[PDB]
Amino acid sequence: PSWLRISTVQRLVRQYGIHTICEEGRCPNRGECYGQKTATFLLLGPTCTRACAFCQVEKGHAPAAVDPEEPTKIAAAVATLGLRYVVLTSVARDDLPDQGAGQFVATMAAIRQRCPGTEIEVLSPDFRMDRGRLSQRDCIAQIVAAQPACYNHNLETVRRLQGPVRRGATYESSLRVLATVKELNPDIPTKSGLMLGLGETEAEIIETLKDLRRVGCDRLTLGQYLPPSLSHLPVVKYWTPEEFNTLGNIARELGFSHVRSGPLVRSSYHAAE
Ligand SMILES: CSC[C@H]1O[C@@H](n2cnc3c(N)ncnc32)[C@H](O)[C@@H]1O
Ligand code: SF4
Ligand code: SF4
Repeated sequence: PSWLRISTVQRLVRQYGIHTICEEGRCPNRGECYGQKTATFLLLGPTCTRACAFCQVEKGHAPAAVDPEEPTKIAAAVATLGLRYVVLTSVARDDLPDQGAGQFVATMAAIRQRCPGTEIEVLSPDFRMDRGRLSQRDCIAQIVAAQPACYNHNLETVRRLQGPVRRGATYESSLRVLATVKELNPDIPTKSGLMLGLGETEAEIIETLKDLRRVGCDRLTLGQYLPPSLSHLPVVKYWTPEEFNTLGNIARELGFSHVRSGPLVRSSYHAAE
């Protein structure tokens, strides 16, 4: 498809022994982003045990050990890069009693102590593997209590494609994450993104936007699914820039703000707005 086509961050992240979901998945947007003094740090990895077929994070049989210095190392990187807006995400940690929620909270505290004024957005997993543990709701509540600038949780695809696309997450559980944020503190903006091109139809995309608005999702991103080289999950369709633009407008008309819609968009792209 024709329309689909420096190292100072790269140096520091490599130097502090930390990880960005960014400089891992070779994100077409860095430098626009880097240029804007943002980046997305990946906590609790670098490997994930879940099986999402679209995701380029290295898979592993065992969870990586939790680094108690990861929060402070991220804060140091933020301070040294002079980042103004930071996104924190993580791999799913179904093995941990709090499913990793504490690591977000610690990292946010470390950043605020060292870099006052830097705004922090969270892209969380679903925390749904709750059985006999701290509840999904309380994992979310721990993070919401730290007052992120935005709480992002991606629905990724429409209802029909949840199984093959995100074997291990669900439509309802991910909707619930977004609903829960607004129940706990309606003043925290919420965000969700979808990847297009996996076989979903425009009718289904609209239904999914309506479902997001029903749980009060303030912000939307739409981008194109790009299959990882050895992924068994095929791309079905390349959505055109015009199609993304008309969907972007539809989203705005349904009440989303900070809408970002385009082939190379990801939920962290231009998050600072
Ligand atoms: C912003 S970094 C994480 C998000 O980027 C998006 N993303 C991950 N992998 C891909 C991919 N192969 N193609 C398009 N978007 C992706 C997914 O929505 C994910 O939650
Ligand atoms: S859980 Fe999040 S990090 Fe792990 S595979 Fe799925 S998308 Fe990647
Ligand atoms: S889009 Fe998100 S993930 Fe890609 S570069 Fe910008 S911050 Fe990193």
